[PDB]
Order: sequence, then structure tokens, then C-alpha cells
Amino acid sequence: PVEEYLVHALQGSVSSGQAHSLASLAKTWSDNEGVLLTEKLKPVDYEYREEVHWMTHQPRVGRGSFGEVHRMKDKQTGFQCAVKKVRLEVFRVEELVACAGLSSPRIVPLYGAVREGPWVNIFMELLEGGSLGQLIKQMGCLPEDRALYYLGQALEGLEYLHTRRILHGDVKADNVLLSSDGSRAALCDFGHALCLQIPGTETHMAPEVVMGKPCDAKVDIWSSCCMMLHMLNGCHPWTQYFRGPLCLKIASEPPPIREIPPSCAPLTAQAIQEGLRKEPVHRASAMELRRKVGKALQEVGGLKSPWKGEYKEPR
Repeated sequence: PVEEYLVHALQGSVSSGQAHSLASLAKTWSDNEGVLLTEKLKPVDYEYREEVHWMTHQPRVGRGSFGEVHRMKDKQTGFQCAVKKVRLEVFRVEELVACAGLSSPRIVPLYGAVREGPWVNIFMELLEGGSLGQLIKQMGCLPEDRALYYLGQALEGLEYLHTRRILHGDVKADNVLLSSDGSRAALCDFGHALCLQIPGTETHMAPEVVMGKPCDAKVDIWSSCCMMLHMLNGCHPWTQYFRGPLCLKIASEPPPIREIPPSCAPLTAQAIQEGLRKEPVHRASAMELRRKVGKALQEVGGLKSPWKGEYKEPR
């Protein structure tokens, strides 16, 4: 109830504050208010309004599944970052509560969040390498060493989250952002996150999700391995082989391990198989798989292939 009391001073205002304060306010989001977490983004006279205090790039172009992620610039500081626009009516408290206060090089830094009208604007570091999703499309598919390298980094992000009892909930290439030189990958977008003790991408769904079973951190591991397949093949699993209601096929069919490219090294194939066990209790954890994937990268000679480089044909 004292938490409830402190939230009142925050309501109706945009302030520069700390992560815990943003999390507490976000709990009330189920007309301009919020907390900005970096001095690079500054409120003006209790406000932070779109096209007034911050502006989106040029004519508005987006990234993300819904074209909801934009480049933006603080008009006062000149600082450039990314904004994810979320509809207030659909906003999930966990999108901010699960990630406010996190600190890991494997998770994209949260810069703040501001409600304005029917919008929750979530601000974060702009990673100028773009998304791993964009990279797969741009390059066709990724060589084995680079795919293992990014899976490894995603799994390190997952270790950090799972230890803290946070389920990401939608691990996929679109949700992995890259530094300008491609050397650093970080998890982003906690829209589907859950605090342990709402559907992610269907192709990446674990059998226990589709079957309505109780879910734990292992769901992120299955999804990360569907992302691995996406990286190697240039397409999602279940894209070929099945052409109807997809959720049923995930439940009834063997894991999509037949999509592992034959040319992959044995430990790569082994790692993907352990992450794609249908029963969660049999599936590798984030730590186990991260060690296996790190070893697999070493087994193919470490990271050698070019950042960008040459278009490789999708399967």
C-alpha cells in the first residue's frame, strides 16, 4: 500500500527517475506520464510528447512485426534511440516489470517508457546493426559459425533471465538486435514475458505451449532452437512439410529436427536436438545448451565468416 502511495506522485507526470519507479507506475497501466531512465532523454515541464519533445525519423518507417519500432531523436539533447509503440488497451504490465532494472550486455538497455493517449511508448538503445531477423533476410541465411555465435549470445541472455525467473516468451531472430559491427547480440521485446515461481510466434512455439500445459523457462529454449533453424535455413521451421492449422502439427508431430541441415557439424546437430526435445523435463536448460553451443562453435573453428559478406541461398 505504501508502493501504491508513491505511485500517485508519479501519475500525471513524466520524470527522470530510476527503474523501480517505472515498474511501479507501469503496474497502473493494466494522459501524459512516465519515467525516463537515461539523461539522454529529458522531460520538459512534466511532459514528453511525440512530435513536441521527441520525433520519429524522416517519414515514418518501422521495424518489428507491426511496424511499431521507430528511430527517434530527443529534440533537446539530439540523442538518437529506438521507440516501441504499444497500444495501451493491450499493454501487458510484464513488458516493463519483467525488464526494468535488468543489466546485462545480452539484453537491450531500457531507456524509459511514457504513456501518451492510447499509446505506451517504450524507449531503448538503438542497435545500428539491426535485428537478426533483418540480417537473415538480407543475407538469405547465415553460415554455421555465425549462427552458433548468435545462438550462444541469446542463450547467455536467457541464462540471465531464467536465473531471475523471467520467461522471455518470444525468442526469435526479430527479437535479437545487433551492434553495428555484428559482434554483439542482445535480446529485446518483453511483450510476451512472464514472471515465474499470450502467444509468441507460432512457428517457434514449444509443444507444451500449444498443448495448454504448464510452462517454464524451457519454452525459451525450444524457441531459441527454432530461431537456430531459421538462421541456418533462411526460413522458419514448419514452413514446408505442413500446410494447415500449424499448432496441431507442433503437438502431434516429431520435433522439426529433420530441418537441421545435413552439412552442420555433429555437435551443432546434437545441440539443436537437445533444445528441441518435446518434453520440457528432457529439454536442455539455458545454461546446459549455452555450454554445448559454445563448444560447438569451437568445434567448427570459432567465428570466422564475414559480417555481412555474401548472399547464401535459402533452403
